[PDB]
Amino acid sequence: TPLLELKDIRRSYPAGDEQVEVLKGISLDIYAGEMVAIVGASGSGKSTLMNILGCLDKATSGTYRVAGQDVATLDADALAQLRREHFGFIFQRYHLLSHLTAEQNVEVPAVYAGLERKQRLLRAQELLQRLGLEDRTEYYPAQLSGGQQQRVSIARALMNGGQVILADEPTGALDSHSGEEVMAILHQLRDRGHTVIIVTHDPQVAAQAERVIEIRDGEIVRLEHHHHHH
Repeated sequence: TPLLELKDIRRSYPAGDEQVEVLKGISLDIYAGEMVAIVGASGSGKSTLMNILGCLDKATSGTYRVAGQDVATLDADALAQLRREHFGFIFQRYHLLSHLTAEQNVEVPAVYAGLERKQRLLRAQELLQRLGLEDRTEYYPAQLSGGQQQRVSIARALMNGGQVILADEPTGALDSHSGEEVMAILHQLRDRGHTVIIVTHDPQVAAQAERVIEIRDGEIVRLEHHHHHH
């Protein structure tokens, strides 16, 4: 029974009596413990769907339920708590603060789940070690490669649990070697029960998912299952 549920999710930005219709009725269910890919062109509306999935954006109409909870009914604070209960985020860019260490960057999400620095630190390190950065815990971003910075950003995504990992083109700025490393960590996390949603233009990255949703213009056009040789 599905951890995330969307029915008829629409999105339009107001513009006079005219509106800008980005997503035009997307119904879709995602389960715990799977890697899903959402693939489509720039313009497809795959970005908005990501932001909606992450609750960094409100659907204009439709019903988005996350672990049962319909999200439209919640205040900014309670939405924020839910988002922290369930979601982690990585992107093509790494979004690290240049004047914070790797360990420090990893702590950041936990700050606002209210846990104090001693517990926070201990978890950040465990998580950076888990990602093969035991000896990089006090390195600054400018001392690290893309590849490493993205592992830092993954460890940051696990900080509040990261039950659902939303990855936007997480290998877009990476060489073929760093890409595989990133993918293999994402398969590993999905192996350990995490859900991983990955958005890409590239159907080769998509092909690695267990299921592949394609959006053309605010609308799903194709769902595919894949079983794996990862």
